[PDB]
Amino acid sequence: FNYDQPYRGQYHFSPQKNWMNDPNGLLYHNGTYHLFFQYNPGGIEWGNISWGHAISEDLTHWEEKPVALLARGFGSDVTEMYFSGSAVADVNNTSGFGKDGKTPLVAMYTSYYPVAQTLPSGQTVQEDQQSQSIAYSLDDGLTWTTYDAANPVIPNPPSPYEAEYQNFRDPFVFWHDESQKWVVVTSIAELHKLAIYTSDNLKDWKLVSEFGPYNAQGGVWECPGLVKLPLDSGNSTKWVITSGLNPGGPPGTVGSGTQYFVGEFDGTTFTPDADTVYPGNSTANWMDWGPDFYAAAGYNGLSLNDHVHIGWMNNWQYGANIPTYPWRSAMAIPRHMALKTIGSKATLVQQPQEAWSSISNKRPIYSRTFKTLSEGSTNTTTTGETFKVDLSFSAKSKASTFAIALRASANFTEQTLVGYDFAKQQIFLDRTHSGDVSFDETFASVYHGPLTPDSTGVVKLSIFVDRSSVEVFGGQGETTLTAQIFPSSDAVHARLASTGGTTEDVRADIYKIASTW
Ligand SMILES: *[C@@H]1O[C@H](CO)[C@@H](O[C@@H]2O[C@H](CO)[C@@H](O[C@@H]3O[C@H](CO[C@H]4O[C@H](CO)[C@@H](O)[C@H](O[C@H]5O[C@H](CO)[C@@H](O)[C@H](O)[C@@H]5O)[C@@H]4O)[C@@H](O)[C@H](O)[C@@H]3O)[C@H](O)[C@H]2NC(C)=O)[C@H](O)[C@H]1NC(C)=O
Ligand SMILES: *[C@@H]1O[C@H](CO)[C@@H](O[C@@H]2O[C@H](CO)[C@@H](O)[C@H](O)[C@H]2NC(C)=O)[C@H](O)[C@H]1NC(C)=O
Ligand SMILES: *[C@@H]1O[C@H](CO)[C@@H](O)[C@H](O)[C@H]1NC(C)=O
Ligand SMILES: *[C@@H]1O[C@H](CO)[C@@H](O)[C@H](O)[C@H]1NC(C)=O
Ligand SMILES: *[C@@H]1O[C@H](CO)[C@@H](O)[C@H](O)[C@H]1NC(C)=O
Repeated sequence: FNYDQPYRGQYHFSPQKNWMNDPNGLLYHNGTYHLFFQYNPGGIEWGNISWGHAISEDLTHWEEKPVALLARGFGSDVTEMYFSGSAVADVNNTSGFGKDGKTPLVAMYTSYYPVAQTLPSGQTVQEDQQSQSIAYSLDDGLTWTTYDAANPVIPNPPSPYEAEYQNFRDPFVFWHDESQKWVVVTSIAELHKLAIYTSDNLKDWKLVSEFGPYNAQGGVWECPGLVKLPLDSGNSTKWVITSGLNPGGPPGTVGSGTQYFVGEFDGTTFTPDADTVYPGNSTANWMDWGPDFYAAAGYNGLSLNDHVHIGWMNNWQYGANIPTYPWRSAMAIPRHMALKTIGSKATLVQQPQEAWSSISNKRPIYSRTFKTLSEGSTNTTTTGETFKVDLSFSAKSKASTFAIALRASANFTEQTLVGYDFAKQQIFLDRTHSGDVSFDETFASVYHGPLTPDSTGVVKLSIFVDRSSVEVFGGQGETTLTAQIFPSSDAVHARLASTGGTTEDVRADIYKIASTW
């Protein structure tokens, strides 16, 4: 397939054609990273929701595969859609789906039923019901069989939330080694609370606890996850819940976004640390301070120091309207997950997880150092559309702001600015003049996230630009900002900008990135 379209991320996953949303079924198994995703096999907007499927060996070079779970009744009246969920390798055959020595992969997902019906299990479902169901694969995730005999395995929200039958979704299931049980986290979306169940067999589930609401509550809760992450460089660990909400994303944004909670998990209950939850319903721990990072899900099948989340690089506010063709939506750079103690508190730090040496050389295409970068702009350099920029500079700078102008037209009237506000100690990403901003009133905006300098007073930014995206990793990765952009074909220039004064101890390096397709 030819992936050379305007706006087509060359190192971000997108389907060849049609609509994609949430990542699903993230599983590393037998040297393969599976990427399933909410997918419309019949169109460029949301609908006919199925699990699409791609694979890679390195989170970088994706190969799209046949649809894994195809909306039941696709091509006519749809009777069941395959909403979001997760996947595991049932290596001990606890589910009994194994056959001829081959052990099964098992997906757990929300069945969405557009019509009232009686299912092959004998269960009866209401119009627009959401329930949790399972499927299995005996060919390493290539084809799938739905558990028609018993689905759904969790028909109803727990008492007293039976009225929430239409909003009960996004099961994240995993093996909990310590309690020797399967654990699943689901979202009672409208009530901003998660319900946790355990099982010995992936089929029979027992309600064990509920979590929330805490912190951000300005939208429905979706895509819960729970994982144990290393803290700093010793032996200590913490458990982390990631969950999205739509709308009510990070400050300065309108629409969806991803928050997190740091705490402990005993196999049944997640206890948030006292300092991870804040009075009220607004203040939160943001996984990403930008507008385009949602439905972030974690990989099953990875060890303590190797955890990876994948997020959807779009926003529900305007996601239907981005000017992409023949596909719509991409996933963000996969995110390595860990904790570091920053300012006396356990803080999520992400690292851009792709096989960068396979597509990007360590010889920079552009390299400069300035003991004192003059006020104003440097001369133009050409970057093309796909590149990484590393910047470092002194927090002691005299300037108001230091920034790079990215994906800019020759005269820089079109450009995306990524920079640092010295007084406020904030990264900013200004996409107000980034290109096509015509499709939503809230798109042409400036975004901000907190970033303190390191111990030596050095501020570091690592910036990834692809055909329709900028991702900023600040510091050690404690602050990320993810934003789509839609620049014109000539928008391949860059320069540095020191506003209000000079910038001290500047290092800028730009590295070309090649296509993964
Ligand atoms: C969910 O997916 C379905 C696909 O299964 C999407 O529906 C399709 O939408 C596209 C537009 O993107 C339509 O494409 C048009 O097709 C025109 C010709 O249509 C006739 O010929 C088709 C091939 O034989 C045939 O399938 C189609 O039948 C459909 O419409 C009939 C009404 O006339 C109806 O009686 C049938 O039941 C059936 O629904 C027609 O006879 C062509 O002239 C256009 O150029 C254009 O390509 C498809 O026809 C749609 N396919 C179907 C099966 O309906 C749907 O949009 C998706 N939903 C969402 C929300 O995205
Ligand atoms: C599959 O079965 C194996 C063996 O019964 C389980 O591995 C055990 O895990 C416990 C706790 O982590 C260890 O103390 C044991 O040493 C392990 N057993 C052996 C012999 O290796 C495993 O937890 C089961 N589940 C999955 C999904 O792998
Ligand atoms: C958040 O709190 C405000 C009061 O500060 C209240 O008006 C609003 O209803 C709350 N939001 C939710 C979802 O409870
Ligand atoms: C930028 O560099 C070009 C090519 O080296 C040069 O012609 C120009 O004078 C430089 N500065 C200006 C004025 O933009
Ligand atoms: C900048 O260049 C573009 C053409 O690429 C043009 O449309 C625009 O008017 C120019 N802006 C100014 C103020 O020169």
